[PDB]
Amino acid sequence: ISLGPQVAEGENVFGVCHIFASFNDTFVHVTDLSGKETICRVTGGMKVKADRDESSPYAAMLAAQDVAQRCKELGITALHIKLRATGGNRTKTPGPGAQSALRALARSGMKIGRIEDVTPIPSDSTRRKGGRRGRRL
RNA sequence: CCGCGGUUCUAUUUUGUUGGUUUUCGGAACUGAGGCCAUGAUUAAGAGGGACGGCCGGGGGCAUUCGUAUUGCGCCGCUAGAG
Ligand SMILES: [Mg+2]
Repeated sequence: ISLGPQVAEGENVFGVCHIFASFNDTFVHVTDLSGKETICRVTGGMKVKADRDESSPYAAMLAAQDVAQRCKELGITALHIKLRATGGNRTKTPGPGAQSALRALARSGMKIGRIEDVTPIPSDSTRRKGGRRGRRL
């Protein structure tokens, strides 16, 4: 009770932290083991007011700090990790904010379980956007 | 190839007293059974065709099945951002 479980000191409570780090944003999202219920979702957009640093490591660590204090306030100790890129037909590698957010989560008084990749990997995707001649910059 | 059976006509004769001439008279017409031919087919192209045996291949057509992804929808969660 009191915004927390009745777990003993010897046992730790396990959550699931989806880190959807794409380009131009970074989502850190803590849920239960099934993922049905969500505790807190913080993203770099609500921590930098520049519209350019949404995927910045400076904003990513701040977002991870907020979900860390919220998890500790809710009495959550151990936390699995599910790293996710944009996926689909689009880019399959995680954005810049993934490493800073993960480092912040470890150092801000949290425990780490298993790390897994939940990137959407198609067997063979649809027509990816851009044209056959690519994005001419 | 060689001989033997097997057909139709015809240059000439002088069986010079005319007549009839036998003129099979000479040869050329169609044919059946034989004998002999060492009897008669060059080989099978590092040419080809086809057959035969076990394979082999994202080769083709039809049918069937599977995969996550994308999009949308319907529920539940939490937040003011998302892109
Ligand atoms: Mg250029």
